[PDB]
Amino acid sequence: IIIATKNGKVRGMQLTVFGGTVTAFLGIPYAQPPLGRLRFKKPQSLTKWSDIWNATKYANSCCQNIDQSFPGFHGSEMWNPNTDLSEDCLYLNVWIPAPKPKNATVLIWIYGGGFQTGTSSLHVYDGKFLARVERVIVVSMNYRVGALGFLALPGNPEAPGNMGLFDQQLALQWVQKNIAAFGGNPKSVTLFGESAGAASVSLHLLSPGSHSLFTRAILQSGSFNAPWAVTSLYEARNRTLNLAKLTGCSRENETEIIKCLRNKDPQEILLNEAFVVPYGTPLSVNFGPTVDGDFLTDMPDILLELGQFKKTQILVGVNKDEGTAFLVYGAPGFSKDNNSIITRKEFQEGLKIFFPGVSEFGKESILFHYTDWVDDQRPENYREALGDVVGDYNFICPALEFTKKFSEWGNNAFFYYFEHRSSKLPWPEWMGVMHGYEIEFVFGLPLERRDQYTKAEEILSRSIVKRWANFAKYGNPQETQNQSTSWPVFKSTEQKYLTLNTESTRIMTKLRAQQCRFWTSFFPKV
Ligand SMILES: *[C@@H]1O[C@H](CO[C@@H]2O[C@@H](C)[C@@H](O)[C@@H](O)[C@@H]2O)[C@@H](O[C@@H]2O[C@H](CO)[C@@H](O)[C@H](O)[C@H]2NC(C)=O)[C@H](O)[C@H]1NC(C)=O
Ligand SMILES: *[C@@H]1O[C@H](CO[C@@H]2O[C@@H](C)[C@@H](O)[C@@H](O)[C@@H]2O)[C@@H](O[C@@H]2O[C@H](CO)[C@@H](O)[C@H](O)[C@H]2NC(C)=O)[C@H](O)[C@H]1NC(C)=O
Ligand SMILES: *[C@@H]1O[C@H](CO[C@@H]2O[C@@H](C)[C@@H](O)[C@@H](O)[C@@H]2O)[C@@H](O[C@@H]2O[C@H](CO)[C@@H](O)[C@H](O)[C@H]2NC(C)=O)[C@H](O)[C@H]1NC(C)=O
Ligand SMILES: C#CCN1CC[C@@H](CN(CCOC)C(=O)c2ccc3ccccc3c2)C1
Ligand SMILES: *[C@@H]1O[C@H](CO[C@@H]2O[C@@H](C)[C@@H](O)[C@@H](O)[C@@H]2O)[C@@H](O)[C@H](O)[C@H]1NC(C)=O
Ligand SMILES: *[C@@H]1O[C@H](CO)[C@@H](O)[C@H](O)[C@H]1NC(C)=O
Ligand SMILES: *[C@@H]1O[C@H](CO)[C@@H](O)[C@H](O)[C@H]1NC(C)=O
Ligand SMILES: [Cl-]
Repeated sequence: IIIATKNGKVRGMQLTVFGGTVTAFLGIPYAQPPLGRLRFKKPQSLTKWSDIWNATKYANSCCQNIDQSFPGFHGSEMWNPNTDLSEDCLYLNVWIPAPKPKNATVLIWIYGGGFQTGTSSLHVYDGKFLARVERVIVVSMNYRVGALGFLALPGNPEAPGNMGLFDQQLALQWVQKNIAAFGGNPKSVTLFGESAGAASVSLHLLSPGSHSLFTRAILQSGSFNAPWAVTSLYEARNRTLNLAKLTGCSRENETEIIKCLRNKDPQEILLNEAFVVPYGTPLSVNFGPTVDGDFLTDMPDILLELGQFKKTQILVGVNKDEGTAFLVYGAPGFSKDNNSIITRKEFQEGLKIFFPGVSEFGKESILFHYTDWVDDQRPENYREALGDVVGDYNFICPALEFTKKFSEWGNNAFFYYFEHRSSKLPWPEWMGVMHGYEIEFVFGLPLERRDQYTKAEEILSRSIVKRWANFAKYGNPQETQNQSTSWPVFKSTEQKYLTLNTESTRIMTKLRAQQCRFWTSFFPKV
């Protein structure tokens, strides 16, 4: 099966899915390899080819440091790249239903990874089930991460910042110019992403250069107003200079610094990335989105507050235990191999790990609002409090605040609270419904009966897949046929949200109200 794209023909491959067929084009290039003098620059247009490009395997993932904290453990290594790392990584993937659709809605996945890691080839991002089950086209792309994607000298085109966001954007541009050749409808494109991918999706809502490249947006556990999502001008400068010094590229002409960094092997850049910050945390984003004056014209909190974003529908949600995954990457007393009962003193120590630059008073204020218990004799009180601190501050409260502020400008928004813990979750039970572990349900992995998911999980994934496809196609994430709970729009007044679980799917109001008032109204002052 051959498709003629604007830059040349590509050959895909047939996939057997659920007694049917999906056509996969894995690894289509969408930009000139950003090598040599193109390292740190915006992605350049692709020179046409006349051959038949073989898009029959995932391409290189972008250079990145690997999570080595739990070698051999599926819970962590399932997020590590599964193809060769290379600077030659600007490729995308296309899953089209078979028989070829005539005008299918397109879903474009943007992976997360703290803007430092990630790849579109992960097993949990496999789009073949969505193409099979919902007859949508699924697209995903690799975009540059870390310093190679987000090194910033604002205004300098040799390293302007936000290159990995421009990679994503050039990929959306490719879909606009090419997806009709695949049976896709360029006028019906939904972006969806998780974590940094969701923060990226929300930044495309703000970026005028992306306005015309998609229709709607889904944001899973992330948004640009999360405290880790946007690097300020002061930090980005200090971090660029610190990388220069660590590598021996300190110059006075900033363009000469970039030339010097261009001769460094990718590995040398990657090993010094960790140390450009004096006090890191498990949530550090050393090199991420910045206000560059190109992709992002102003501080995005101002743009959100003042209604300067694409007017469209959004689907936003978070997981019940967003915070716990980060606790075993540094908080004292925590371990994935025991139940991590921690003491008051260990809790206080954990706050220093997660809020290193925060004053004594600020850390006391966190402790005060999170450690007023009903039964102060529950041994896991402090363990659960620290997970909630990290999850509320980094994910849940920013997602709610984004959704309130976005919906105040007239658009339908839908908010979900995902609270099913996967029966196949390799992490221990105390970590709960972890960050990232809704993704496999969104992509329909539990629809594969040959896997070890329960029947309740197949049904839950089936409903979520239908709701996501209905949102993409029609702007309304309902399941209209199986007597499902109707999903009400989220309004800034009543703030209704839908819970997603195997048992009872419920309409609730004002998620984490007391906690988010602390983080959203108080904590920014300290
Ligand atoms: C494919 O369908 C589009 C319409 O898509 C719908 O409308 C969009 C605005 C958006 O809401 C999507 O989610 C919907 O699915 C057809 O678009 C028409 O195209 C012609 C020619 O370009 C144009 O004159 C009309 O104005 C378009 N109608 C619109 C914009 O509403 C398009 O023709 C279909 N293409 C194929 C090949 O089937
Ligand atoms: C801005 O950067 C300076 C320099 O960072 C140091 O050098 C880098 C190459 C890298 O190795 C970092 O880990 C180093 O810390 C920071 O100043 C340092 O701050 C720490 C702790 O605050 C202190 O112990 C060091 O002695 C400082 N070194 C110097 C030369 O001042 C500074 O903190 C950074 N600013 C911010 C806001 O983070
Ligand atoms: C849970 O485990 C942590 C981490 O300890 C490591 O992993 C364990 C599963 C086990 O294999 C240990 O050998 C490892 O050290 C425990 O925290 C440690 O506690 C010891 C007590 O001797 C202390 O000296 C260390 O500093 C701690 N390690 C840290 C803070 O990283 C914790 O006590 C265990 N909790 C429970 C309830 O079993
Ligand atoms: C460092 C570190 C360890 N973490 C702990 C948990 C785990 C989170 N995963 C894995 C992918 O699950 C979606 C990330 O990729 C990741 C890494 C850093 C982030 C920084 C800010 C916001 C989100 C982040 C997400 C990796
Ligand atoms: C690109 O692929 C071409 C065809 O691939 C081969 O033939 C098809 C029908 C399948 O059987 C497939 O698995 C086979 O590999 C090759 O002829 C051609 O050389 C390839 N181009 C390369 C490798 O640069
Ligand atoms: C820095 O170097 C560049 C490239 O060689 C040059 O164009 C630019 O003018 C230089 N700037 C200064 C201040 O010397
Ligand atoms: C609705 O229920 C039937 C079983 O009665 C099932 O086959 C079908 O796929 C369900 N659809 C969705 C979208 O959940
Ligand atoms: Cl308060």
